[PDB]
Order: sequence, then C-alpha cells, then structure tokens
Amino acid sequence: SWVWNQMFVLEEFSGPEPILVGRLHTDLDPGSKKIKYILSGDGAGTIFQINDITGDIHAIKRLDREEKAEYTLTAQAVDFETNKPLEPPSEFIIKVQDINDNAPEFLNGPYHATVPEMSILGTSVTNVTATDADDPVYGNSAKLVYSILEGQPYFSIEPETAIIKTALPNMDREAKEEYLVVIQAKDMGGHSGGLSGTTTLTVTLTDVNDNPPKFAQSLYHFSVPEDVVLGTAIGRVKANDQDIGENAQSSYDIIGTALFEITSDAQAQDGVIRLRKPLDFETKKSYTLKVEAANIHIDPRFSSRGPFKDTATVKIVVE
Amino acid sequence: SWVWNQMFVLEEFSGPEPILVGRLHTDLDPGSKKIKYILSGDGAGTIFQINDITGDIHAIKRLDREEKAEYTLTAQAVDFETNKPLEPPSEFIIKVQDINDNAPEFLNGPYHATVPEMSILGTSVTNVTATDADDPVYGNSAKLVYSILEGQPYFSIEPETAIIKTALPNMDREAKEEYLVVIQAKDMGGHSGGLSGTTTLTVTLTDVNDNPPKFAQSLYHFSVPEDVVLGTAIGRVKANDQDIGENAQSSYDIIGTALFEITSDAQAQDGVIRLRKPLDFETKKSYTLKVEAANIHIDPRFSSRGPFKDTATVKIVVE
Ligand SMILES: [Ca+2]
Ligand SMILES: [Ca+2]
Ligand SMILES: [Ca+2]
Ligand SMILES: [Ca+2]
Ligand SMILES: [Ca+2]
Ligand SMILES: [Ca+2]
Ligand SMILES: [Ca+2]
Ligand SMILES: [Ca+2]
Ligand SMILES: [Ca+2]
Ligand SMILES: [Ca+2]
Ligand SMILES: [Ca+2]
Ligand SMILES: [Ca+2]
Repeated sequence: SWVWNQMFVLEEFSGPEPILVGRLHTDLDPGSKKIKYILSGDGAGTIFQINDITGDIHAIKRLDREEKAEYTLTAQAVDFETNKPLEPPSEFIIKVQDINDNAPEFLNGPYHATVPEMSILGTSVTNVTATDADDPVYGNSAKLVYSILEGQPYFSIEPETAIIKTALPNMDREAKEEYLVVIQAKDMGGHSGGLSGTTTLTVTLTDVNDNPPKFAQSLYHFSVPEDVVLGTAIGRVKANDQDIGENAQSSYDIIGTALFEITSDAQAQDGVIRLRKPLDFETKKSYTLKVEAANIHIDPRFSSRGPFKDTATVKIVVE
Repeated sequence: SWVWNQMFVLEEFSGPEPILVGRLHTDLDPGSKKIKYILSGDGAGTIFQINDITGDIHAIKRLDREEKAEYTLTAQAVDFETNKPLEPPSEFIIKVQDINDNAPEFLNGPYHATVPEMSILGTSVTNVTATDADDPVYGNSAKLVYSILEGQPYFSIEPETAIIKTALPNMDREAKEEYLVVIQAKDMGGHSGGLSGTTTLTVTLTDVNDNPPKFAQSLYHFSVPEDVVLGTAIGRVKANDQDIGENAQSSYDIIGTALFEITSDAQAQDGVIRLRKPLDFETKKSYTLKVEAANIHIDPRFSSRGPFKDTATVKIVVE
C-alpha cells in the first residue's frame, strides 16, 4: 500500500521567519460553497500553525529531532459558516529529517585496557565506540570514522570498527608499562566539516617471564657466634626478577654446608638462612654455599630461553 | 477525498547542493526480502533524481515555476534482484511554490489617455494595470499596489485598482494641454523589499467652450477703387477663440453698410469682406461696419457665461 500521509520538516533553523512543509487537500467541486481548514494534534497552532482556508502549515518553532522526530497530527475539512465536516478527518505524521548539530561522544570519559606484553604485531586490544546523536538512517549525519590521534609506542585503531590493535613488534614492558593514546571519531569524516569526539585510553601490558632472576651481588659475606642453641637465622640474599608477580616469585636452595637451612620466601622474595645443625667447632671458621634461586610454575615456567637463574657464593666466618 | 500525492519544491535556489522534497513509501513487512525504488516521469533522473533503496528524491536542477509549476510523476516499487513489482505504480504531482524573482511589468511602454477639461475634482481617467509573473495564489508574491510616482498638476492613482483620477479642481487647459505622470507598482508593497514597475502616461484634456472669441484689434481700416464690376473682396478681420476646434469655429456678420457682404469662414476663421452692391459714388468716402462673430452649436453653445463675442468697427475709405 502506498504511503502519502507524511511531511518533512528540516530541524532547528528558519531562525525567525517560518517555513511551510505541506499544504493539505480534499478534491471536490466548487458551486457556491467552500472549504476552511482546521488543524489539530501535536503542538498544533503553537509549533505547527495553520493558515485555515488555504491549507498552509508553516512551523513557527525550532524543531529538535532529538527531542521528538515525529508528530502524529489530525487536520480537518469543514465549511466556514456550516462547520459541518466537508471531509471526515485524516491521521498523518510529520517528520523531521535531522541535521548534524549533534556531536560524536564517548560513553565513559577515560578508558583502561590491558594486553599481553610481547605478542605479534597487531594484537587485538579493545573497541572504543562513540555515539553521534543524529540521524543514523540518512546521509553521513552519523557515519563515524575513528582514528588514533596520538599514542605512539603505537597502536592502530582500525577505522571502521574502532577496535584497537597494537602497532608494534613484541613490546618488552620492562621498557614502559602504561600507555596513553587519545582517540577520535569524525561525523561524516572522509569529508571535512566533520565532527570531533576524543577519548583517553590507558593501555597497560601484562607480563610473561621474559626475565631470569637476579642476586644483589655475586659474593656474599656474613658472621656468627658459635652455637646458638636456638634457631637461628644469619643472613638474607635477594633476587629481583623484574618480571613482576608470579613470574617473580623465585625458589631458593643451596646446591661447605649442611649446618644451614635456607628459607623461602614470599617476604620480599629472599633469601634467609637458618642454622640447621647447632654448632660446636673452631674446626671450621670459614663456610661456603652456592645458591640457585628460580622462578616457577607446574609446567616449564621459562617457556622462552633463560640463561642464569643467578647462582652465587656465601662466605660465613666464625667468631 | 483526501489528497496526499503532492510534494512542494521551492524554486531556483539550492544554487549547487541538492534538496530532498519527499521520500516515498509502501508499508509491508520485512522477512528476508526488500524494496528498491525506481523513479520515472518528468525530468526523472535528470531534474529530480532518485536514491533507489531509500526513497530519497533531491532536485538536481534549478526549478523555474514560470517555465513549469507542476510535474506529474510515477515512481515504483520492485525488489532489487526480483524486479517484480512489490507495488503497482502510483501517479502523483510535484509542485513548486514560486519565490518573488519575477517583476512587476506593464503591457505597453507608454500610455495615452484623455479627460474633459474643467470637471469636478477626482474624475475617472483610466486604469493602469501591471503584471507580476509570480504566484498570485500564495502570499504577497504578487499583490500589487500602484502609486503616482510623479505627475503633479495632479492625478491620483487609486492604489488598489490603479484607476487614475484627477486630483485637481477644474483645470482650464489653456494653461497646459498635455501632462506627464509616471506610474508605479510594488510586489508585496506595504512591505519593503517590494518590486518596482514604472510607466509613462501622457494625459491630455479635451475642450469645452470656456472662451469667447477675439478680434485682432478693436478698429479696422481698409481701402478700395470705386466700382469693381466684379466681386470683389476687400479685407479680412480675425477671431481667435483659444478654445480649439468646433468650439473655435465662429460666425461673422455685420450688425454704414449694405454695399458689403461678409463671408464665413473655415479658412482660418476669418473675416473676409465682399462688396455686394457695385459702386458709384464719391457721395461717400467713409464707411462703417460693426461686426459680431461667435462660436456655435444647435443648442446653447456658451453653456457657461460668455461676455463679449467681440464686436468691432471697420472703416473703409474711398479712392
Ligand atoms: Ca537538534
Ligand atoms: Ca540534529
Ligand atoms: Ca551528529
Ligand atoms: Ca615479562
Ligand atoms: Ca622472571
Ligand atoms: Ca616482563
Ligand atoms: Ca523563477
Ligand atoms: Ca518565481
Ligand atoms: Ca513577482
Ligand atoms: Ca475650453
Ligand atoms: Ca470658445
Ligand atoms: Ca478650453
């Protein structure tokens, strides 16, 4: 069925002076009688106002589509004096059409997203998705095109879908952990006179174990009174696998001992030495330990290639 | 019956970029099939061109109402691939609306009109009627208002109907016979930014007999050889009723004569004297005539009040 009951009013402008959108009509003959038009419905006589006899309807108000895009209305046909219906009323809509006064706009102010450290160039990161208020049905009033406006240890915003990718080969965090990129979107765009919506994106990377652990220095020295019939502990040597977290927690043990325990630890990841067997002898004054400390998992937690796991020597002297 | 098949396109402008006038429609459901719109008719695809799928029709040409105000057109509904009619075609008109680019304009360049000399203030003279090209159906695009722009031994152009009247009491031509007045007409007008059409009008008056006739001078002299056994004629005395034409033609006769005819005349309106009786005598040397000469008709042709009809004396001497 053909639709013909619709009028299109361009929104907001006219400034002052008013614009007709449609003159109505019922056909019929003359013959010494006449039709006077009366209009009723939405914002009747106030927004849209009718010149009676003719059928002329100008808008006498700024129209905002985003407020309300359609206005179901009902105008009439009666004689002037008779007022008897010279045509039973019709229902019909008036539409706007939306002009690009409405901006591109992001839902949250800043955004924060994470991505696995060293991973092949172009790895998915997140979608940023703005929003234009306008008409997504006609023209380029809304069609948006995203772009990385800045963020140059590099990611790519894939322009159609806005999805962020990385733009960089590997990306060893130990260099830089957090990343700032500023995001755009053009109304039309591909065409200037476009609109401009920006957002902050805090990008951080995760970890991997691309680090063996460290020892403060290669040769340690300590000292001790010769029995302590309690415990006890003597010294602390440290590892620092820069690769944080679980990827940092390292395992100590000694590989010139046996009078000495060595202890965990999730304390700072040291490093402590208890005296196991008590003590007795001058027979020794000097003692020696070599100590392996290494990162962990339940399957190979060095899935790359790691060289040292820092050994190192401890010299304990007697008193 | 309600009319809804009509669209309104404002004429001539857009300059470049195009303006939609109406998106079409047939209702129906989706369900994995679709409507593609094809348009055909007047200046189809060339003046008015169709965005197929949507129903959008912008004009891609200056439109001139005065060239053609309406365009009967026929657009369609078929599927894209199927091309089978998803709706039997509709006939509908597109209308313009006319904007005031068209000027007020008079049919002939100059105009020439006549009116009876002394006649009560405000006597009808003629209609001047211009012509605006525009729309006489909507707004003040055409409603015209005439004015005497100049012509100040005065006439009035009655502004609604343009009819010229005299603006002056009596108006004795003998003062001035022809009159120049320049005529105007404003498009809208009563409202500036109106349009401006001017015309020349040569006004002349007719006559009445508001003049007695004249004699060159009050005393005439002539002379004559004493017999002429032929005719003959002697002298000519003149009248000049300034009131021209029939109102000037005057009647001579003598009211010390009898040897002398006096003759008409539509010669210059004199004035001639024939000798009736021949001649004989020294017995007279000096002769005398008094002469009435007067304007004419078959009922009172001095329907005002006229004093002299200039008498006057002629002295003929003998030789
Ligand atoms: Ca708006
Ligand atoms: Ca808008
Ligand atoms: Ca917009
Ligand atoms: Ca790492
Ligand atoms: Ca590590
Ligand atoms: Ca790392
Ligand atoms: Ca025109
Ligand atoms: Ca025009
Ligand atoms: Ca005009
Ligand atoms: Ca006269
Ligand atoms: Ca006269
Ligand atoms: Ca006269």
